[PDB]
Amino acid sequence: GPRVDFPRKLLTFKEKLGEGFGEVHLCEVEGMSANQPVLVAVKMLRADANKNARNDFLKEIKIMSRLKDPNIIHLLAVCITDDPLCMITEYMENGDLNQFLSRHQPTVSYTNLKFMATQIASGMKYLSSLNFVHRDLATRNCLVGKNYTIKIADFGMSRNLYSGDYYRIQGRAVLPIRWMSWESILLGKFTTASDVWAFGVTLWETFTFCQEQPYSQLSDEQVIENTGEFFRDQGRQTYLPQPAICPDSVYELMLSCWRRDTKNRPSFQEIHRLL
Ligand SMILES: Cc1ccc(CNC(=O)Nc2cccc(F)c2)cc1NC(=O)c1cnc2ccccn12
Repeated sequence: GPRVDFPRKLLTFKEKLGEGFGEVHLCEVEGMSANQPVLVAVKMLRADANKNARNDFLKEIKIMSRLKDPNIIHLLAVCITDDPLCMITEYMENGDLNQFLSRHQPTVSYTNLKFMATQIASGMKYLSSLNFVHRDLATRNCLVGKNYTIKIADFGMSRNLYSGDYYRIQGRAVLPIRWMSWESILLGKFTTASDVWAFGVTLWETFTFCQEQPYSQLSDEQVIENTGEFFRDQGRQTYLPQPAICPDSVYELMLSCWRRDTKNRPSFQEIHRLL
């Protein structure tokens, strides 16, 4: 797994990339590579730190220290000897996919648009195989590297830019209802098939360039109202429309993700093989 206790003084601050638990910094790993040294993302937990919050961070490492895929974020090192506890990952110079695509209609061709979703299906193909369930697959949870390289991460609700993407249902628990299957927002049934339904919405997002929020005309209460219509299956449900620059075949793939029955949905192996 990750390098246990990397020397902290080997990390040179460049800039903080978020403050959601402590804050995330861009750092230069100083000393002995080729031309440019390795730049990393360092997530350091707050000083105050309550036992449960301290435990939450170590639970994040427990989950993150099992992932090893070219399309999954990578946990390089962990500074765990003395406080603050840190978790070190690689750096995706082009930020998140939602922010990246929003700036394009710059231009990314169909081949390269298809290439980003294939890597997402590839990275998702991995998670399934470890019996892991992402629960929140969206372009905001996708990081962009060099030459359209996509890595899947999990940021939670914390990124305040994406607050109107999560619906508070009980206490501090929030839901990405526009990406979730009916059995996910009715029965709380989380499966690879639920992640597949998120993949169809993540592909829709991609093919729309993150310019339109999923279910634009519907509200946070109209979206949960729509889940029941997917279940009732009486032709009173609304699906995402076919994007303008999306082949008939890609929207057909999109549809199979949103099919009512869990078993009737494609696997990530099927999805990756089509893509
Ligand atoms: C440093 C760091 C630590 C913990 C995370 C959060 N992630 C996850 O937990 N993932 C994950 C978990 C389970 C399944 C899965 F599939 C994934 C992330 C980061 N790193 C960044 O935040 C970062 C990296 N490059 C950039 C560029 C711009 C902005 C931020 N970063």
